[PDB]
Amino acid sequence: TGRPEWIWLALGTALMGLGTLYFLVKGMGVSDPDAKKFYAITTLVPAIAFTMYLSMLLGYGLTMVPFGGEQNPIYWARYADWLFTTPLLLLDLALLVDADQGTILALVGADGIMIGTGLVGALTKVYSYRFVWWAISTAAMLYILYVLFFGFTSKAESMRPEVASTFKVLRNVTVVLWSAYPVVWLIGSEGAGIVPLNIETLLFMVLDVSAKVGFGLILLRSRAIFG
Amino acid sequence: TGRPEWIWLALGTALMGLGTLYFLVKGMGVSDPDAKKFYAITTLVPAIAFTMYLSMLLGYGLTMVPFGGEQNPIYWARYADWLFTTPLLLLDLALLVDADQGTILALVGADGIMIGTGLVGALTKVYSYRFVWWAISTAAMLYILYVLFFGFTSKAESMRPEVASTFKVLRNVTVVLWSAYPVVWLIGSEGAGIVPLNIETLLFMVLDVSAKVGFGLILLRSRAIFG
Amino acid sequence: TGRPEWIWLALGTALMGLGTLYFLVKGMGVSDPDAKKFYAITTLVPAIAFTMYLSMLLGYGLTMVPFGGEQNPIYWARYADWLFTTPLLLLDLALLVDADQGTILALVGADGIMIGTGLVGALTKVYSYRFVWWAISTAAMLYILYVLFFGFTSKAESMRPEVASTFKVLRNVTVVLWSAYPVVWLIGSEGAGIVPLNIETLLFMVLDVSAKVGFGLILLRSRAIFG
Ligand SMILES: CC(C)CCC[C@@H](C)CCC[C@@H](C)CCC[C@@H](C)CCOC[C@@H](CO[C@@H]1O[C@H](CO)[C@@H](O)[C@H](O)[C@H]1O[C@H]1O[C@H](CO[C@@H]2O[C@H](CO)[C@H](O)[C@H](O)[C@H]2O)[C@@H](O)[C@H](O)[C@@H]1O)OCC[C@H](C)CCC[C@H](C)CCC[C@H](C)CCCC(C)C
Ligand SMILES: CC(C)CCC[C@@H](C)CCC[C@@H](C)CCC[C@@H](C)CCOC[C@@H](CO[C@@H]1O[C@H](CO)[C@@H](O)[C@H](O)[C@H]1O[C@H]1O[C@H](CO[C@@H]2O[C@H](CO)[C@H](O)[C@H](O)[C@H]2O)[C@@H](O)[C@H](O)[C@@H]1O)OCC[C@H](C)CCC[C@H](C)CCC[C@H](C)CCCC(C)C
Ligand SMILES: CC(C)CCC[C@@H](C)CCC[C@@H](C)CCC[C@@H](C)CCOC[C@@H](CO[C@@H]1O[C@H](CO)[C@@H](O)[C@H](O)[C@H]1O[C@H]1O[C@H](CO[C@@H]2O[C@H](CO)[C@H](O)[C@H](O)[C@H]2O)[C@@H](O)[C@H](O)[C@@H]1O)OCC[C@H](C)CCC[C@H](C)CCC[C@H](C)CCCC(C)C
Ligand SMILES: CC(C)CCC[C@@H](C)CCC[C@@H](C)CCC[C@@H](C)CCOC[C@@H](COP(=O)([O-])OC[C@H](O)COP(=O)([O-])O)OCC[C@H](C)CCC[C@H](C)CCC[C@H](C)CCCC(C)C
Ligand SMILES: CC(C)CCC[C@@H](C)CCC[C@@H](C)CCC[C@@H](C)CCOC[C@@H](COP(=O)([O-])OC[C@H](O)COP(=O)([O-])O)OCC[C@H](C)CCC[C@H](C)CCC[C@H](C)CCCC(C)C
Ligand SMILES: *C\C=C(C)/C=C/C=C(C)/C=C/C1=C(C)CCCC1(C)C
Ligand SMILES: *C\C=C(C)/C=C/C=C(C)/C=C/C1=C(C)CCCC1(C)C
Ligand SMILES: *C\C=C(C)/C=C/C=C(C)/C=C/C1=C(C)CCCC1(C)C
Repeated sequence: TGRPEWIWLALGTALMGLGTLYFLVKGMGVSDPDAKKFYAITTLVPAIAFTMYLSMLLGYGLTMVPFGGEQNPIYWARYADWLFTTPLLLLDLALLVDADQGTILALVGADGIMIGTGLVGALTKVYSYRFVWWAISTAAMLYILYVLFFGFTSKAESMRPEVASTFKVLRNVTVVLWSAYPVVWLIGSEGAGIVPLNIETLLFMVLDVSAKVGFGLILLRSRAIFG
Repeated sequence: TGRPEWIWLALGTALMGLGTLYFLVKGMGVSDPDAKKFYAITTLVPAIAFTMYLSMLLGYGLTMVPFGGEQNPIYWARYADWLFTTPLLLLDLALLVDADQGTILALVGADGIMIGTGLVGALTKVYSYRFVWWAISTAAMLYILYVLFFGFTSKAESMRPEVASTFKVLRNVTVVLWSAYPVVWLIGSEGAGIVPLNIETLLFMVLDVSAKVGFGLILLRSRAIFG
Repeated sequence: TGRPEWIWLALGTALMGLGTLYFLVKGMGVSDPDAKKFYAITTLVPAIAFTMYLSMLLGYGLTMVPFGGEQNPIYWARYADWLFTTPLLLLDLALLVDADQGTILALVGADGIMIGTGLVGALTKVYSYRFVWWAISTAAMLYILYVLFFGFTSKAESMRPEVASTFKVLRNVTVVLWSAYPVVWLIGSEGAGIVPLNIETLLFMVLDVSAKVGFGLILLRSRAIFG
């Protein structure tokens, strides 16, 4: 239920919160117009994650969903967080590699579908169907990781070595991180109950902090963001 | 009620789904930077339509609304679909004719109002009021079709003949299609019950497929999208 | 409750409505590409405010929220209105002063957080918590007003005198207006009950009309919008 995992929600709230604080301070004296955007996109991610986590901790981001034949606690705020967060992360990778507009809109359009479809599946009352959505959602993710891995990498090979290499790191980091979500979702209480909500929450917590603080850290402390 | 029309929802789900598949494959080997955006915008439309239709078919996109003095099944997913879909269609017409930013924001701003206001009217419990919203919504649509017909046409006359002519086709096609919605809505169960939900669903189904697959077809198979 | 203040909702609906009408007509014969965007952004604000107010008047934008130990009428449509409105107002100030993209995304990202967080607090059932959100929301606002006052002003000093001065006016006007919201919210039925809903509604009404009609008036009637 929504009680014993409060500690993961509390610890995550704190980390995202501190995560925002640091980026804000770190980006204080940046004049480079390029880096400026990077700081904006990257700082906005943990900030949002902060408010969504706090809402899960205080209770607002938790709802109840019946399926299988029981009342299941679903943290919808997770999706609300991701819905705005993932596009930004994507935007970072794109600026860095200088992606085309068509491809950005495609990636972003695909991303909303991944989360929207994911949320839908989390709120679907027919236990069976929940897995269709998971499927459609995961497909969208693969499309995104495909374009990021091959599409972007190829695009980064024309950038100066600092960029090509920083991106590479971020590339591997996102590919590994992003794919853990559909797996965590699948084994957690939202899907095939194989791991308790308490663990599910902890797993997503580590994943969210890594994706919104780690990623930012790796990027914002690189020279790559300077034009 | 929400049962006998399942077949229109199923057939539509299939068409949008196939609609996405084809565009994805067709845009596979496109290198032209212009066409690329076109494929992105146009492919994203049926994809979204796919997920929204599937949700109506599985039951998620259906809700119940009391008014007149009864429980009325309202497919809110239709609006959710249109909310993201219409801006994109508009974006296509704009890129094609090279519209100004002010006019795009205006058209898009007007579009959200058309759908938002339409949805509101679909969820309004006071039977009487439902028609005010329909009115406000239809006004917004007219504003859009006005700008598209005169504003854009004039803008397309400066483009190469392929563009001016392709646009023209799309222009007539959207003007005719878009205006059928406020009429279908008005005579269907969501408004003045003159046609059963079963027909209403079928009518919107034909309209959605034409607007998201036909339009894409006409455009994506034209030379117009190449810079 | 949601009845005696209907007059403020009615009067506001009317003003926003007339507000849109005037801007539409005033921007009819504008050819300047710069001014065009300004008219678009500025006209779209009262239009949205119109639909949201009308929804509060008709009843749709009102909901009930228990907290403190009672049923409290909460006009969520206020937040829905602001959510789309404030970014636009911000966009106006930015175009006028020629702000960077990083700073716009930052301001807009901060703005959504201010409203999103504000709405959350308005729907939070735990009376106590409602004030945390108010706090987080108000912080975001200060961040925005900070950047607008110092950041933008500095940016406007490089524009021609008409712009620098018009902006200045708008600058003082928004700083004074925006900060009245968190105060009105705090003393109204949504926070520390010190003023009845009837007054709260009237206060926000004056504030919304000033922000969406006054601001537009001051700006749209200035030469500043011409490139
Ligand atoms: C700028 C754009 C153009 C912005 C877009 C903003 C918006 C559309 C995004 C929201 C995202 C959506 C996708 C997620 C929503 C999920 C939704 C399906 C689930 C609904 O719940 C959330 C919603 C409703 O709350 C409710 O208010 C109603 C009206 O008063 C009530 O009727 C509902 O019942 C109420 O729901 C709550 O309470 C339920 C409680 O039940 C109780 O539980 C207790 C437990 O102890 C006990 O059991 C009681 O007995 C029992 O009754 C609970 O179960 C429900 O779950 C729920 O809590 O809330 C509003 C969501 C808010 C808008 C999201 C915050 C968003 C953040 C702050 C925005 C920052 C983003 C900016 C925009 C990005 C900037 C950068 C860009 C450039 C990318
Ligand atoms: C990127 C942006 C910044 C993105 C914006 C995303 C978001 C804000 C868009 C959503 C759009 C809005 C406008 C439409 C919402 C309509 C809303 C008013 C209606 C609410 O329903 C939908 C919502 C809630 O579902 C629910 O979960 C709650 C929490 O757990 C519950 O409390 C609710 O009750 C529950 O509602 C469901 O179940 C009801 C069931 O009742 C039962 O019915 C059965 C029938 O047999 C039987 O009778 C039972 O007895 C009875 O109890 C049902 O009646 C309700 O209708 C409902 O099903 O769901 C969330 C919506 C989801 C977010 C929309 C999918 C969006 C897609 C995938 C996004 C793709 C878009 C991208 C963003 C675009 C990219 C391109 C751009 C560049 C343009
Ligand atoms: C383009 C983008 C990518 C666009 C984004 C659009 C979208 C996501 C934005 C919405 C914004 C969100 C943030 C606000 C939502 C607040 C939400 C938490 C609160 C929920 O209520 C609103 C929602 C649901 O209505 C409902 O339908 C459900 C399904 O059928 C029902 O299950 C719900 O119960 C029902 O809720 C209503 O009714 C309740 C009634 O109870 C009754 O009250 C009477 C009183 O006499 C009596 O007591 C009865 O006994 C009692 O039962 C009531 O209490 C509830 O409050 C509610 O009324 O409605 C949908 C919202 C709609 C989408 C917002 C309008 C938006 C406008 C028109 C859009 C214009 C914006 C464009 C996009 C901007 C363009 C420019 C850009 C460039 C910046
Ligand atoms: C519990 C808490 C931990 C959680 C926090 C609560 C949180 C929810 C509320 C905060 C809002 C937050 C969400 C918003 C974050 C936005 C973030 C994305 C911003 C990234 O930042 C990008 C830039 C925006 O661009 P700029 O103004 O154009 O830069 C000017 C530069 O000098 C170039 O000038 P040139 O062009 O002429 O050459 O920030 C502008 C740079 C400015 C010069 C510096 C601004 C000063 C700041 C006000 C101070 C930094 C903040 C401090 C850590 C204090 C924290 C208080 C906070 C809560 C307001
Ligand atoms: C039930 C089903 C029917 C429904 C489908 C399920 C669906 C919900 C999930 C899929 C996600 C979908 C919503 C997302 C669609 C996005 C769409 C808008 C994309 C449009 O496409 C635009 C471009 C993006 O731009 P680019 O990468 O920059 O192009 C590189 C070019 O070579 C130029 O290089 P240069 O600049 O150096 O000169 O697609 C990039 C071009 C790439 C080179 C080609 C990419 C290969 C693709 C992975 C293969 C195409 C897909 C296949 C049909 C397989 C379908 C599987 C799908 C489910 C993932
Ligand atoms: C906080 C930041 C990130 C990087 C969040 C990423 C989230 C995902 C990649 C989620 C993926 C999902 C899939 C593929 C299918 C089931 C539902 C999920 C939303 C968990
Ligand atoms: C799927 C694509 C398109 C082109 C959808 C278009 C939808 C409309 C033009 C809807 C118009 C409406 C009006 C004008 C008023 C009543 C409600 C509607 C939303 C149906
Ligand atoms: C209609 C236009 C404007 C300018 C609306 C502005 C709204 C705000 C500045 C609201 C601020 C809030 C804060 C800071 C905290 C409590 C909740 C509010 C949303 C009222």
